[PDB]
Amino acid sequence: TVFRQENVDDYYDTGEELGSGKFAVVKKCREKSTGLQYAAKFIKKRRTKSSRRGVSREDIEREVSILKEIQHPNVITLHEVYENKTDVILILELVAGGELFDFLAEKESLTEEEATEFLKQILNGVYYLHSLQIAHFDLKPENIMLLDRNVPKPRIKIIDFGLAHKIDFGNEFKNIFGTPEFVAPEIVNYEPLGLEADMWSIGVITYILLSGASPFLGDTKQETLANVSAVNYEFEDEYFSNTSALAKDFIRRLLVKDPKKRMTIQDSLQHPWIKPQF
Repeated sequence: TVFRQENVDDYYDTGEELGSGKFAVVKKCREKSTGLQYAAKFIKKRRTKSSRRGVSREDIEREVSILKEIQHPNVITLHEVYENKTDVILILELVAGGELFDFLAEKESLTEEEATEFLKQILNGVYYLHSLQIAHFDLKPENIMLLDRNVPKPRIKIIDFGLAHKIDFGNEFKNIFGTPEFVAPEIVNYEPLGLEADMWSIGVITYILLSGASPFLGDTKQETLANVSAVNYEFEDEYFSNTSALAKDFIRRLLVKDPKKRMTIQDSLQHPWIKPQF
């Protein structure tokens, strides 16, 4: 698929830097014709077929097609796509309240109500994605953004579809590996992956929301991954003593090694706590 090859600077003005990783940088921007503001994600292209630097065209096209399919209040919205020799530039919905990661760092520990208020929005967004057989594969606090961080109950959107895949055969067996603290045992063990991997990541995020602590984190990436594969976590009394037993039940049913026995997204919405790298 070919994207718009006009110079993005003829149509947008860029400003503050919003985010960035290994091969992408995100800048706030404003569309000249409308005055509307967006987030421009500049993704570095591969320079040669066999290179390891940059993102492959196949990977870029897959993220773009996924983004084009989705429209839901709890997921980011793609506006348009440009490209040049060096980058593909995705013009995305601007989510200006920052990462849930930074919100959690800056603020005092969360109440169980504040935690579920964020969690319910994540579950609604993942329910939408899983309904379309889209596995995100990289759910974590850095990939959840707030619309406005100063309201008591901030609204959120899931972002960064760079590892997302359509799962039309129940599972995918590709080069797919996210951030060690959040990946499921099947990712760690290089086994076929499905929607279940997202549900594990949800359990990890829930544990962090309630406690401020990461359940599998070790002193090195290998220790984290070893802990994930062995399901080596526990609910520390110091962190969980006033957390309800039903909250712990929820996490327990997600942090399950066998993907077949793990709660699905529909199970998670019916659960009594909720129901109304080298």
